[PDB]
Amino acid sequence: AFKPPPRPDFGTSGRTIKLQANFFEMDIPKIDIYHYELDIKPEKCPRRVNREIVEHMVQHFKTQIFGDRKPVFDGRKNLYTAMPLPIGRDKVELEVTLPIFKVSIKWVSCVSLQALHDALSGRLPSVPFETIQALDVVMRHLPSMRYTPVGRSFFTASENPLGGGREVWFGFHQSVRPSLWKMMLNIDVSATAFYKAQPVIEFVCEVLDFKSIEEQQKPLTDSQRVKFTKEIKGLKVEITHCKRKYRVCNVTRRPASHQTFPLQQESGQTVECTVAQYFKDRHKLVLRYPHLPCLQVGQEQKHTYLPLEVCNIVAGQRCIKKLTDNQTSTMIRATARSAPDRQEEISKLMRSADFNTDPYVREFGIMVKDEMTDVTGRVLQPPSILYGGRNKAIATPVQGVWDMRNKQFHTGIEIKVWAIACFAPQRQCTEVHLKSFTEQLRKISRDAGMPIQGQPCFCKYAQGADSVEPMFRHLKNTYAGLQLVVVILPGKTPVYAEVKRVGDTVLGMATQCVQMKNVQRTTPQTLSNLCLKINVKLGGVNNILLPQGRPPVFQQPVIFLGADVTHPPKPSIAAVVGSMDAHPNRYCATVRVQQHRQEIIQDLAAMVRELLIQFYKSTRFKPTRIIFYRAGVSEGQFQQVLHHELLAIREACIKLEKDYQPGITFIVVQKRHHTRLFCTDKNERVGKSGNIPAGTTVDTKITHPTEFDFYLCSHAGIQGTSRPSHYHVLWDDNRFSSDELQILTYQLCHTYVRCTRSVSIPAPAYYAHLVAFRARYHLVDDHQALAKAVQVHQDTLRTMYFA
RNA sequence: UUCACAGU
RNA sequence: UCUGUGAAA
Repeated sequence: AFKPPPRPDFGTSGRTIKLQANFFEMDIPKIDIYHYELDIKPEKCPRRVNREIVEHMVQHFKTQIFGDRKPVFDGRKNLYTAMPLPIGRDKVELEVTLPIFKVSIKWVSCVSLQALHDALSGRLPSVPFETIQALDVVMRHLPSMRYTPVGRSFFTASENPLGGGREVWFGFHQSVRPSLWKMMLNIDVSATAFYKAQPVIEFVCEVLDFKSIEEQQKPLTDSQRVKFTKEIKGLKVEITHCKRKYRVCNVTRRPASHQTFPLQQESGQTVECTVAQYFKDRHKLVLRYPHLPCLQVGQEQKHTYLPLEVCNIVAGQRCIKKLTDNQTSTMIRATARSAPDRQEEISKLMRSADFNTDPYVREFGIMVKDEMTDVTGRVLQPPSILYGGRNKAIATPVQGVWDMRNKQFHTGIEIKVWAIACFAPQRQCTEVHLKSFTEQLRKISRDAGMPIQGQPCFCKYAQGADSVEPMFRHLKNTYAGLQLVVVILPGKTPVYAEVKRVGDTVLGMATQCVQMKNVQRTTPQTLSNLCLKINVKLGGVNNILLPQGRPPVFQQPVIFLGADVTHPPKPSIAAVVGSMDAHPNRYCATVRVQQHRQEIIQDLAAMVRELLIQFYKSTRFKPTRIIFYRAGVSEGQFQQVLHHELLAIREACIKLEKDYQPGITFIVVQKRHHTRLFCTDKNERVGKSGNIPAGTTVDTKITHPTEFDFYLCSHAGIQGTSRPSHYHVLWDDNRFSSDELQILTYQLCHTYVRCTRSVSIPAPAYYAHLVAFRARYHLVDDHQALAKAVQVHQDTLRTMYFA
């Protein structure tokens, strides 16, 4: 429970496919970096001014200390140098005057790049983290000051108007990653909304829709002024009549020709003076547009007013405000390019890159290749999908997609008793709408092998979440064992949360919500997917993996776990699900409420205990193996999460029986990264987005130099560029081969019951996500109060309500 | 709240 | 959480 296993071997399954990865080979020396800690006071100033302070500190004491060395800075306390500094362990104290700060700097440690080279080779088993971090600081130093940092991406002005004084800025993500033999620089592109570096007058011309400012010869109306105010308030501006930056707190009601302030004269006496007057006398600036209001800057009652024609919107402030759908449309154009388009963008960026010409990068003897890394991937064979009925039809996924035509559920549920609760206006969702929807739904359901062989025994209109529980209870007594309540919803509303709370937690009634728009106008696809959900919620089995096509791990009892934690931007929600049959199709769910933004699953031992117990209840077997798919953890959390959670799983096992120790395979699933894969050959591109084919597997060249990880793109890219899921094996008692684990994961991506498609992550993980989200919906109304708020009814525990 | 994918 | 695309020829 300490060190992740080494890669057992390399996969050879599937067919080869030529790929390009947005990893760029790095040339890294074997010298020793010197790591110093900086303690600068005052310590609460922003990062970029820290970088300015450090920079001036460096170029000031050149004769004395730093000399020819160009140190890099992470923006906080960490400094790195290629050559040693005239330093000891003792903190040396300096003072730097910025156009005054104390700067304490001491020697921390030597960072060996030789040991890193060893880690890339077969010399060392582990990759030293502070080497990677140091390298990252080296590569990020200059672009942190030259560009505008958003998150860990660097953004800049294009060469892209958005309207409303807003524009698209283009940026790139950059990160140093360890790979086999060589270090890699992962680069991706992105775009976001910024405010233009234009004069405030141009800004009002764009916000108030003026071609020329001469359009408004008269003062602004209250409406105009209010819109402009709510658009510019909070934004920083800079003056052009001296320089100084100000933050706008309000816009004056009065125009500059009438807005007054208490002018403090040389005598010490105050006299009320208009802004226009002051700018005419003091700055000899006759305002060309005195009929416009002023920007109130500074704070509160300091009466600092700036006329519009002397202010510019400062560059580098991203627009977080929601945008117009036109602006959002062009935004979509920019941010979600097709795979070849993104490929070409990255390629262009790196063919015109600044890394090799960066003085700080060259100081540490680093070089970066211009071309993407050529990688050979493997497209895995998709599993066949077995259905039921008399035909027992078998579907073959083509490009990660199949359908239900001429196919019936492996185990369809006969729906005898069901009701309809319409929370939409009757005059808007009429009776004939409900009737037509009903007969069409019955047609589709009968075709799918889930026969709704009768009209609803109940069908009423309603309004108010407060009406949900009294009705549902009424439905629970009036009608002997209904199976389903279909609830029609008029868009986003609290009654959905209430319906799920009442149905799942307090009564144990299966409920299926349908939005109003999908009742008025229905499509066979929508009805079919709806039937997938309904059949699953009633205990049915939509389909199974072809038994003979399963990997040999299924020759012995095995449980598949999925785990996820969702956090508030207010407790965190942990969810763990587990397989309950050998197909594997049906899953049981457990969920806990826990500490605010705690990523470690606190009550994992108990949850796993419950799941194992339920597994034995369902299969009459104890699992010989436990496959644990953990979602949403970063590498920085790997050791902690692995430690506590693997100990928790083993704890559950040993607290169930004395000598019961099944093999545990701990696998982290991550969809949030910047790895992009492209088809080298144009004829391998799939669809209009031109993405790699579903089942594309990569476990070479860009993966970890020693540990057991791989990329799997199991889904078909519909729009933009696909995001291949990454899998990192933190533990493996079962000694999986790469092929078997990759194939297993891929097949598990075909067991997701809400669609006849291969999804991006294995069904366990996805289900865990769904469970956590549902729990979030259960908490809409004390720690243990919240705990029993997410605890489902007894008649729900053995169900797949989260579907 | 038919669903998946993709952006933030 | 929102936003977008997709389930013509």
